[PDB]
Amino acid sequence: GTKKGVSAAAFSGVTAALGDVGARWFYTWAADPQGITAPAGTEFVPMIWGRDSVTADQLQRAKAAGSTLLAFNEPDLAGQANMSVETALDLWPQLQATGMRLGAPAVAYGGDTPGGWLDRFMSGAAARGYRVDFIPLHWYGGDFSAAATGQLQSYLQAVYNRYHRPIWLTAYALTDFSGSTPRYPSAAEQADFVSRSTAMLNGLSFVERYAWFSLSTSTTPTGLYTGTTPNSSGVAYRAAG
Ligand SMILES: OC[C@H]1O[C@@H](O[C@@H]2[C@@H](O)[C@H](O[C@@H]3[C@@H](O)[C@H](O[C@@H]4[C@@H](O)[C@H](O[C@@H]5[C@@H](O)[C@@H](O)O[C@H](CO)[C@H]5O)O[C@H](CO)[C@H]4O)O[C@H](CO)[C@H]3O)O[C@H](CO)[C@H]2O)[C@H](O)[C@@H](O)[C@@H]1O
Ligand SMILES: OC[C@H]1O[C@@H](O)[C@H](O)[C@@H](O)[C@@H]1O
Ligand SMILES: [Zn+2]
Repeated sequence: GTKKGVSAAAFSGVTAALGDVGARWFYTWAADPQGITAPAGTEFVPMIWGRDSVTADQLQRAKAAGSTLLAFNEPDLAGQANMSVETALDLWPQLQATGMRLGAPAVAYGGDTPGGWLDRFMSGAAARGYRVDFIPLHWYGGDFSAAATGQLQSYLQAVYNRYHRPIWLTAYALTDFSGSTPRYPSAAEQADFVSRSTAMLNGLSFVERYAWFSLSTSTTPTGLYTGTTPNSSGVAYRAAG
């Protein structure tokens, strides 16, 4: 029951949307809920987004707003946190000193690749005697068939096997980023994938939490809700255990 969550930004109705979709948890890519009121029984998870998020005020805000902390967002990408492994490791003791359950930085891709961003982070954390409690991952599928759920699962299993930490899926959907602009599935293809993916993730015992990207169509064409109205994907996510 506890696995299903979502990423969110504020809007009139965001609270009722979080409640109605059945999110057990959420995050906002920031250290606090960014003005959002959590529904009863929905846990806020803070994030230290990037290098310049590592301050006394952000770390205090994070420890006051929740119990679990997510570290930097896609440091492997020039358009996101855009950090070396050395920079992430050098900042790590400040996140560790909060005492909160701590998630690895969330890499865009290649989490299972030897010599990749995550492999070098995990290996330096182990050499320095650091704590990494769990690994959050991002996945966007470019094959829009019933085969997509098996492909996402191969990726989560590859990362779980290499590092032996509980997995969170903090951002996923069907999106093909290989072309000049993003390519999306049909509404019926996206709804079917929501249904098959959540059933797979619910039974996959080393996955602790997952978060569809994202709650609102004002954030992304893969959104579940327009204002407080769910689309067929929103309906399929609400029905997931
Ligand atoms: O120094 C590195 C860069 O720092 C910037 O300054 C920081 C500033 O950006 C940051 O603000 C937060 C936003 O970055 C954050 O943005 C969210 C995205 O990261 C997220 O990205 C997803 C991605 O995770 C993946 O899933 O793929 C998705 C599809 O492509 C992609 O969208 O998307 C969400 C939804 O749109 C974004 O909201 O949002 C936070 C909440 O609003 C912001 O707080 O804050 C830090 C300080 O805390 C700043 O340092 C500079 O501007 C850059 O120039 C630097 O290179
Ligand atoms: O642009 C390329 C895309 O790569 C994906 O795998 C990342 O998660 C996105 O943040 C990014 O937009
Ligand atoms: Zn250093």
